[PDB]
Amino acid sequence: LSEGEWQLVLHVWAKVEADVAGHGQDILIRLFKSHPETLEKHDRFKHLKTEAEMKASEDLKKAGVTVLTALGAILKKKGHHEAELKPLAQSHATKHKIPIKYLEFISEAIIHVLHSRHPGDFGADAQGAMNKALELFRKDIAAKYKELGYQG
Ligand code: HEM
Repeated sequence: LSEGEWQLVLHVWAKVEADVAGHGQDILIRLFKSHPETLEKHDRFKHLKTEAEMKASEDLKKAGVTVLTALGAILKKKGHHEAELKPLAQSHATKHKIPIKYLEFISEAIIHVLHSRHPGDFGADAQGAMNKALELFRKDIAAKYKELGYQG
């Protein structure tokens, strides 16, 4: 990414940072409604059925913050994220077993929610820059997954 692309990424991300939990809820609900098989990975809250139930769930709201806190720290490294990716790849490859396809689904949900909430900060410029940043994340985590023996 260019420096200007990174800045577009971080500018919209500052919006997310004003209310991380609410953004996390909207992203995870989007992911689970669009790709329900992904919900199966979350043993604590895989029984949830309705949008209202998902919004009321403390565990889901915690999970959304967990994701976005880690992702935000990754984005802020502007591609220099090997040290932050290392523990994430370790758990997601060997413990949780999250295939790349699911990381594509959550990337799609992130993009969907940013476009829905912050369209003035998410025009084609910013969309394209966030797409690149999330693609780079997936490329690099996929290489780490393979290093660890997981072809997911
Ligand atoms: C942007 C992508 C993601 C980030 C940054 C992220 C980050 C995190 C972090 C920081 C944790 C806690 C520490 C750890 O266990 O590594 C975690 C746990 C977990 N993640 Fe992710 N994650 C991502 C995507 C996904 C997806 C798409 C799924 C499932 C479809 C998933 C499933 C899980 C599960 C099952 C746990 C264990 C939670 C528990 O049972 O307490 N993650 N993730």
